[PDB]
Amino acid sequence: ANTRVIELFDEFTDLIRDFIVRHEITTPEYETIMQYMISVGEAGEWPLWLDAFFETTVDSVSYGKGNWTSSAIQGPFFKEGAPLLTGKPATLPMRADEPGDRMRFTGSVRDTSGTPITGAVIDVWHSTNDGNYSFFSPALPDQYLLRGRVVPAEDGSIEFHSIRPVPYEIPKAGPTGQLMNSYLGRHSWRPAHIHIRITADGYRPLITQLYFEGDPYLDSDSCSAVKSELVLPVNKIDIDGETWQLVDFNFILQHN
Amino acid sequence: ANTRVIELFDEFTDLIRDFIVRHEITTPEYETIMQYMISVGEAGEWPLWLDAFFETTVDSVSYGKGNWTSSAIQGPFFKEGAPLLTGKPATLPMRADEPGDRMRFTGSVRDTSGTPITGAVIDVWHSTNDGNYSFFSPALPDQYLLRGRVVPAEDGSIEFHSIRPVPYEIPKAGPTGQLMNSYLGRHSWRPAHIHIRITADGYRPLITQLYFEGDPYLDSDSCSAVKSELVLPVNKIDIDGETWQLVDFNFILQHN
Ligand SMILES: Oc1cccc(O)c1O
Ligand SMILES: [Fe+3]
Repeated sequence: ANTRVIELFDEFTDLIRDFIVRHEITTPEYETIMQYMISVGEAGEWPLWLDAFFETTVDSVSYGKGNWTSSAIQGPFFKEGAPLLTGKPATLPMRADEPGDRMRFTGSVRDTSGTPITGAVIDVWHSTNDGNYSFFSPALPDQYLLRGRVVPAEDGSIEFHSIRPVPYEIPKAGPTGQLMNSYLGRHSWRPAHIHIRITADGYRPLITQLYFEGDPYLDSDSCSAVKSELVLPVNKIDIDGETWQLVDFNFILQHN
Repeated sequence: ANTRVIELFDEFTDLIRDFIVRHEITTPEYETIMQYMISVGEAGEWPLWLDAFFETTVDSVSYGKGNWTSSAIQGPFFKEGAPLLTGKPATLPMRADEPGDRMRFTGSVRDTSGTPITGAVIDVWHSTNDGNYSFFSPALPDQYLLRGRVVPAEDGSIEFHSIRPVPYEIPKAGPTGQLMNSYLGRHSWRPAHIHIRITADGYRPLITQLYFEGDPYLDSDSCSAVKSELVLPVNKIDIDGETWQLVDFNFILQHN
């Protein structure tokens, strides 16, 4: 017996019973709830459904804002052991002719005092423009595509190269899409994002997400996960007729 | 409804977010809840789980208080198409030497006024002395045993014969069970009960349960299903091994 759970569960039972009474939750209503949950099981979407609606809140109690980088959710599609990119310019493993424009990501990783953190590993992950993540779609191999680890050079600079990401929409036919589009008459679009996770000994882990300026769904996140201080300016440099989206974010890790 | 599901969701959401924020629910925590909700769904347990925690309250929303036979929960163990029983004695289909105490039930099915209701049809099921329901158990056939339909006489009266039910315990090593035993530090034991569903045209269908005096889990039912007015007083009588437990109860339903 955990007393954390005896205390949380019992309050939580007493709340939901009251919700039921306040809102006259009927039996067929009930049977539909029960039934919808079941089908969230079957599509394997519990982690999407919950993160969709609640990661944002658990992430607000979990970390604080100040003079460093802000956390943001991790969502459902992170995968461990993604591969070290070393290279002439390091480039997310990706497909022959992987759809989209070329994107150069530059930046640095440092502590709340300015010092650069040579001992860090940035994991990145993002979804094809087709709108799937590797390891989690039947439209993509269980391989590491668009996922990789980067390491600050000894002066703290980071830079990698990938496609530039575009607005993702949660499968409109899954339980989560269906609630979102139909039952809620809304939408299931997220704005484009690069997911980052940075770790370093001596520092507190960072899980966050970089967004893009003027993004269609900037204010519309069907996951409600956006924070302005993370909406990024894009710049457009040509080299041999070839249009790099340039982006640049400077990470601060907190100590301990 | 597009509009009903909206009012509730958005209210359910807010509630749930406030829970998370108030108790500062951590990320490991959140992920533990995520897994438990997965587990429950990979066992076949939403119906048992949800029924155990809230069907009582869902049921209170849908009947009233008052004179109407005092409702109870269907459980997750109903089964359509139990056989009409006639035989003069009128017993529930059971195996030879079907274990345990033989039991006799008397009573009636009247309306608000007290006028016998003839179109009533009444189903009764329960579980073995060993604690199994027909059809949901490898240790019994997928065939009607201790499940049946009985029709009232012209004057009110009703009789069916079975064996006496005894306390049932919810699987000790599945998620519900674990929650009830390992994380909550309690038990998964429901009090001896006999299920009932009564029906008539021009009347609001009825569902409920009868428990017995001295039943240990009366006052700590795991699914909080027990209403004092549905505890049956037991009259121990011995027609010399076998030994009859005789009970009686007076059903009433509401009109239209
Ligand atoms: O990073 C994400 C978080 C939540 C839902 C998603 O579809 C996603 O890509
Ligand atoms: Fe994402």
